[PDB]
Amino acid sequence: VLSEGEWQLVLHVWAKVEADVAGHGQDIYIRLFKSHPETLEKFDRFKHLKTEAEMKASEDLKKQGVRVLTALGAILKKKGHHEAELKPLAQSHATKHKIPIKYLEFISEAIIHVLHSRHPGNFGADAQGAMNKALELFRKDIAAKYKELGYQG
Ligand code: HEM
Repeated sequence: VLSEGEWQLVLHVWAKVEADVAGHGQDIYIRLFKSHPETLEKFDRFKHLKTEAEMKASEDLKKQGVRVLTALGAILKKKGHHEAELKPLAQSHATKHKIPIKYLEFISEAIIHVLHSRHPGNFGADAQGAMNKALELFRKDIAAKYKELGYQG
């Protein structure tokens, strides 16, 4: 469980993401796909993209990263009281998309990397620790839901 102060460090960097969620989503996907190329294979609509240039030029990938980061932002704004938001996300990710916990760890690492590069004003050591705690909570709670749903993760 995160303290209020830790949540405020999470929300204060998220406020900067929200100046341009689409651009942050593009940087996070490009980071994820370059660092862990196997993750791109889970996206039927995007697995043909061959280069960072193609990923940046994809209007559909840009829209997807706005949907993904906005869903994450809604979770983080609940400050751990995210049961309702996790239910549909867990169900789709366990049963339709089949996204292992290790891949949620990879996207968490990409989110952290991008915030570290873009936002040193709001993403010093303490703020990064708070964001990691929040992402670790998310992944713990998703993994519990996965198990209830029948998926190993
Ligand atoms: C912070 C973690 C993540 C969040 C908040 C998130 C959120 C979302 C949301 C809101 C959608 C659309 C609704 C739905 O189908 O549930 C979606 C779709 C999808 N997500 Fe996730 N996602 C996350 C991580 C991942 C990761 C790591 C992968 C794969 C490695 C993944 C694969 C997919 C796929 C394949 C779809 C369908 C994409 C399409 O329509 O073309 N997601 N995600």
